[PDB]
Amino acid sequence: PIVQNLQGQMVHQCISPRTLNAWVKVVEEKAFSPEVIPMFAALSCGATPQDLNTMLNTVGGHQAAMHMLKETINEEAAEWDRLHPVHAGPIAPGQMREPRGSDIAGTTSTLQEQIGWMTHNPPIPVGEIYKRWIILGLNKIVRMYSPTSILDIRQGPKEPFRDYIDRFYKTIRAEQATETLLVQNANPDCKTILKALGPGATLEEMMTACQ
Amino acid sequence: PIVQNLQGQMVHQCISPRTLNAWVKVVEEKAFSPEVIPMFAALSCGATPQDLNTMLNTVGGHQAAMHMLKETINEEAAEWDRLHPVHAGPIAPGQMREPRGSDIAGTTSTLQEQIGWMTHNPPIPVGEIYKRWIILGLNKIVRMYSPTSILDIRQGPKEPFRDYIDRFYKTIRAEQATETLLVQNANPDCKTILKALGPGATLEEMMTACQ
Amino acid sequence: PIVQNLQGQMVHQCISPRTLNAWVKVVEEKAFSPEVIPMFAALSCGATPQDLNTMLNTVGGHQAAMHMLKETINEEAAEWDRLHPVHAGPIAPGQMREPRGSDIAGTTSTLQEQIGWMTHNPPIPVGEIYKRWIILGLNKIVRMYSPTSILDIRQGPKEPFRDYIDRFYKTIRAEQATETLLVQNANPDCKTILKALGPGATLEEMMTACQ
Amino acid sequence: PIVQNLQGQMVHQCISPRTLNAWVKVVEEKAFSPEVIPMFAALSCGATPQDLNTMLNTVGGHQAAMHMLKETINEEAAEWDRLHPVHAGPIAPGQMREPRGSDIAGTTSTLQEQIGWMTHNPPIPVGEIYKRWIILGLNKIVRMYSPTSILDIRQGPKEPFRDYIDRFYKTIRAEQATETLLVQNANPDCKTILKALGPGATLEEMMTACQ
Amino acid sequence: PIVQNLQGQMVHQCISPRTLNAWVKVVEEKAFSPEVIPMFAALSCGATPQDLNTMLNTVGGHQAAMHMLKETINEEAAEWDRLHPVHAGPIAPGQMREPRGSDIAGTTSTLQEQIGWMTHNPPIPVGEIYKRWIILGLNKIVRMYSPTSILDIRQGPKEPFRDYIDRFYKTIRAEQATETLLVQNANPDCKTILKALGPGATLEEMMTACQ
Amino acid sequence: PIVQNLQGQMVHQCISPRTLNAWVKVVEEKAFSPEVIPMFAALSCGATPQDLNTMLNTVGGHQAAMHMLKETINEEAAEWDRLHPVHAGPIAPGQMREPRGSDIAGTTSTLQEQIGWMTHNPPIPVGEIYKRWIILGLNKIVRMYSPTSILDIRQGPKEPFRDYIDRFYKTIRAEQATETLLVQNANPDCKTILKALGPGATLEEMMTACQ
Repeated sequence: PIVQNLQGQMVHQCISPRTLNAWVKVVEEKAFSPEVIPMFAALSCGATPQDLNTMLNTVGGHQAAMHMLKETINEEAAEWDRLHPVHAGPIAPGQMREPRGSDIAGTTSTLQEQIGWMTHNPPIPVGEIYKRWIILGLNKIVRMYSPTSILDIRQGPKEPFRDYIDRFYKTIRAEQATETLLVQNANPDCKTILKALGPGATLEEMMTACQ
Repeated sequence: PIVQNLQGQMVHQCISPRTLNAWVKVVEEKAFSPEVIPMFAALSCGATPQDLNTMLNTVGGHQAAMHMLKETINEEAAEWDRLHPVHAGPIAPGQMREPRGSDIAGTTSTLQEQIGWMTHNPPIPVGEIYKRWIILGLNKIVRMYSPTSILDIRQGPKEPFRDYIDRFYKTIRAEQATETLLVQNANPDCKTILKALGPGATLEEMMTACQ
Repeated sequence: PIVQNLQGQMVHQCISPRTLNAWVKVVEEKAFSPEVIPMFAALSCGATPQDLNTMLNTVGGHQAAMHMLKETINEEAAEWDRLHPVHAGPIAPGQMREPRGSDIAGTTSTLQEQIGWMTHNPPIPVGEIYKRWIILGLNKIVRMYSPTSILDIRQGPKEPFRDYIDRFYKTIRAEQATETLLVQNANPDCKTILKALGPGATLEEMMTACQ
Repeated sequence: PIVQNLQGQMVHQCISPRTLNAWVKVVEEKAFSPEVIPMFAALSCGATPQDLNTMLNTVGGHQAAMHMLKETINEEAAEWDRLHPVHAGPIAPGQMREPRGSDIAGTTSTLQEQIGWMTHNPPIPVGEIYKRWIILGLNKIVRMYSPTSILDIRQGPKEPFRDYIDRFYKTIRAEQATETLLVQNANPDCKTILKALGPGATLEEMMTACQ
Repeated sequence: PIVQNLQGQMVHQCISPRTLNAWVKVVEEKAFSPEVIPMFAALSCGATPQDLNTMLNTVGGHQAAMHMLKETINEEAAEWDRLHPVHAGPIAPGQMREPRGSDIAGTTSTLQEQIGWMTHNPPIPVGEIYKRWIILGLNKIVRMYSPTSILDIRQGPKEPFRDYIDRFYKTIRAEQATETLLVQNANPDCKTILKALGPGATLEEMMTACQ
Repeated sequence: PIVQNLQGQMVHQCISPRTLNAWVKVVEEKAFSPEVIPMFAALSCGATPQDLNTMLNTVGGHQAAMHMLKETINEEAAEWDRLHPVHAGPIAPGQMREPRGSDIAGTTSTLQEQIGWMTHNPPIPVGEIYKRWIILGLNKIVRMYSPTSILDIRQGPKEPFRDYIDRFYKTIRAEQATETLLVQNANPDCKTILKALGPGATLEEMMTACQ
């Protein structure tokens, strides 16, 4: 990544073994549960496009998903090239060239070029741009791998209200990577109590009532 | 977070894999036991609002609680906007804008803006303000998930006094996120001894007597 | 805590996840065995009162003990206020105020104030003062939770001398958070041998003889 | 490796125990699955040829593969010597000599020489050149140890489509260290559905249809 | 400990959680096997007397040994006071006092005083002096806890020579915290072979012969 | 070890707990498999002779081997003294003395002297010289503890070729701390195939053929 040193200047630092291992392990343990995306964003803080590719490429499983991600990336890269065309021909000697989509995605750009863009004044934040494309792709994957419709999250006859609401908001989070449906999907006993509370009741108030 | 470098100046640093993992694991292991809140406060030392959202969003379980937390945050954010209205219109070129509630909560503000506010002179400590709102919300959750009333913590016939008092003060801590009720809830044998000690007896003295 | 940077100046640093976890784990694994106190002192090197409260508050179990500790702290804080009264009224604009007992204990003081006192010239070492009060309290807890009187540590007929002396000095350490009683509590066979050695014999010499 | 210090200058740093252990463990856990190569590239960021040899030589198993790797390295080294012949005879006193293939591979060059080349202006990036040769060799090994032809990846009668596509793209990755064959190798039920979708369908769309 | 910072100056640093845990764990895992002493010396690199006491005091078991160690320390401290008497009376205002035995052992000296002595010019290396006393004491403990005389290390009829020699030199190391006795204690078959080799044979040569 | 600080100057640093533990664990897990030597070399990067002795002395097992190592070291030290005799008598006040063999091996030299030699201009690299002697000794130990002759590595009737070649090159590595013998030791079926390939066939080509 690119970080500020002790002196106060933006320099490249090697991606740490701790960062590499943390990402690989989150994917192994959590697959594409929604919370994997904020972990990715945090572990890739200050990442160059090279670092972002490293993180994605170190994943061994889920290769269908990783192929789907590459498709989203290529779509975003094509849209970048449409909005920001780069003049062809020979570059001015010793001057910074403009990044194409594939340069932002780290496939046709060198690390030195990536560092040049990211530390320029004004900076072309190719790492942040690429990360946005990756997260767009990861959001689609999270939605794809969401196992259950929110319509099928219903409280069991003996299921505690707290456990039901946890499943409900867990599913909501996965499905769109509400209080009315929550009441509708509650069990008969709890539903009667929730209907008595009236409109505008907070989740906190609903929990206390069915507890 | 924002930290002082070796030279002695406030700069942004990436949230560490160690910090990220520590928070995720405390929540997995302890849920919303009261001691999770001081751990949160310590792990989020110097946090920007972005860092605070990262920590909250990396939590995979307890999504009902996380939804309740967002409600508390929005309430605090609305109260901020009532007390500190921001003038609408175009901002002065190259000048620092005033933070709204949603800027403090990191939903409508960029990292650069957050850094600007937190390192300004005088600083607008948006991280500390947001953390206060989050902890208010976490305290409510701790109280909500407290399993037992202090009224139902009573010493068993064969339960050692030390074990009973541990349950008692554990419950007290959870319920409000005393010595009289402690005596009242003690078993017959211990109660007789504690009544003999008289008023103004310390917990230390009570323990020695029923030991 | 407060540490010296690379340049050579006292600055605040965030308490580390490693430090937080180490303390929590020692308490989980060792409870209030005597060796927990030197570990606490070492893990809290350079701690501010805020850091010390963090460490104490992150402990989830042993809440009776933690309540007893707060009592000892309040007693020490009251004694501080008796010896060092602070003049009431409005403070001089932009000047350092004098710490009361509750400021030293971190309940009525801010981190900024704590840093100000600890890095002042001359420094008011509020962290070291508070740590002394905490350790006084922890020593009482260690003595309280000591399971056995030294009078009841006696060598078994078949117990190796080395194992007996380990229990003996372990108990001595817990009870007051000697050679004569050691001999008196030895088994008949070993006692006869130890009596033959005469007075002024070192522990080393006693071990060799009953080995 | 060679890194930029706090002051902003390229200096040698010892390879870390964390890096050494991470590499050894990835090889133990993953053998030569394709994702081992990006992990190698990331763990060897800024590596000198000495560091690269250390990483390769610390591997205890897979010695057939390691011998095959040495062969690829020697081939690349010979091609380097053909393209870049070095003038024989005595070197100019106190001057930098030109690297031969075996110098780039770290077998006939000292660490000091490697540092000299890598930090020269312009730099001769012997670490990056060597790493390219190593990765060429590792790619061959990955292909060699690929257990299955893509022709033999076929969807089972009861195998979920998601599981089949994961095996498919996993095998594709190993074999060349597509959508048509994916459809051809699908089971009868899924194949009928995929044929109905028509040409130009994305993987995402195919998954939704057979889900 | 006292370390050199980045700028190049001797300053105090807090003992690390990693160091504290490493020492505690070595003692738990290895007790007083001979190799524990070089680990102690290495983990206490640059230690102040306070750090050395921390390390010793964090040990929970082996309290007989720890009491024996204190005796050795007090003996060394008394010998220091005999060789280096300190003038009594009031110290010169703002001047460095001379360390007594108990100051070197960290019982009557403050950290500030210890730092003053260790960073003085010329330095009074109180940490190194104390560590020498501690290691003298640890050596005695290692010898004390050595379970077997070298006279009782004899090769079994079916014991491989390599296994026998490992036990032999392991015991030698513990007992004094040779080739002739090694041959004498070998089994009949190996002994005959070793006698044929003649005098001046290396251990390497003896191993090859009985292998 | 001796490292370059942030400012860019050679200074002593304490050996890390991570380094100490890594070495101890590699020896426990791998004994004297050949790959232990490059791990030793890497873990001892920049080591002083004191550090090298620490690493060797922290090993608890394999004391026969450690005694054999000391013999190799003493032989190398004697050869050093023969090639580089040091003038006897009193040293020039405040001047650097010349290292003898035992000074290079860290038995008669202080850390300060070792640092002086290693950071001198020109430097006397006593750490690198000693490490060379240690590795010479470790190579002998690796060869000694090699369990099998390469003559006894033969492919089983049902053993996959890949597994056989792994054993073969593993043994080759241990025995000398080839393609013809590989073919000769292959099983009848594979041998026939390998004989058909003809001379000059690479290992890669042989693997493909018997796969």
